Amino acid sequence: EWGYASHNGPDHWHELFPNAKGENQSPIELHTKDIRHDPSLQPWSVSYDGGSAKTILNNGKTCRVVFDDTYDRSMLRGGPLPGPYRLRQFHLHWGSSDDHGSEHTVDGVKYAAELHLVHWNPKYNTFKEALKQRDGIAVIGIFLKIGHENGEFQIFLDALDKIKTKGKEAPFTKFDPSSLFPASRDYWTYQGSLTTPPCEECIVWLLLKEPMTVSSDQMAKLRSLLSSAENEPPVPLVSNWRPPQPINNRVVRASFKHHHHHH
Ligand SMILES: [Zn+2]
Repeated sequence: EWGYASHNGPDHWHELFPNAKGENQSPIELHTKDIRHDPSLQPWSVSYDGGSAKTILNNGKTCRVVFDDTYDRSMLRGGPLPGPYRLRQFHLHWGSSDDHGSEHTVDGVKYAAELHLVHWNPKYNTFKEALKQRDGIAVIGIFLKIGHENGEFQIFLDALDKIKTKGKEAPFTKFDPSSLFPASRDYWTYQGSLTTPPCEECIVWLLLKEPMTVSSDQMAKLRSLLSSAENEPPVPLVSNWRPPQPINNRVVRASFKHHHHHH
């Protein structure tokens, strides 16, 4: 029903998914000039359970790791959130070359990829119901910058051989996503939507200022996945990112100061 191919990509989502036409769509372009510091933004923290990781999969649109969220195992709390959130899954977005691939951009700079750790509020009883709330989902977004190879990330990349084609999935346990977190927890926050259909505007975004580094080699591994089935002819899965959407009247807030634009 949707994808990143020229016939079902971002340019066509609006006529298939009404929400994609909304006023609080994601991603957006971040401009530090217009970002205001909000002392109310408290530090966020995680209580992830490595043993909660269950499956890794390739649905032809991205590669996703699923966690056990039947109860409060891996939690995300603090920050602008109204309560604790359950880690449900994480996936990535990347481009065809290292010069681009991230969905959000900062002051014109684009990254090679973007990691999204998706959580939801248990207060809404069910993940499906959380998608109906403006703050039902909280996503931790991490930028991937080209540089030194990442050892922790390599573990993830090593499992990719199991889900090369669309539809493939494999047991993937023992993995703490927090090991991929950069040293700084400074973040930007705003409210938007899923950057993928149905594009519900139900996400409270937490974008980390400090990017995660990865080597060009490791990025090449991500681009080796297929969006095609084991039968169908090979079709590489690259460019699974959505262009920036109009910010409209939304203001992005920072948990840190950044004195550059003022005094
Ligand atoms: Zn995403």
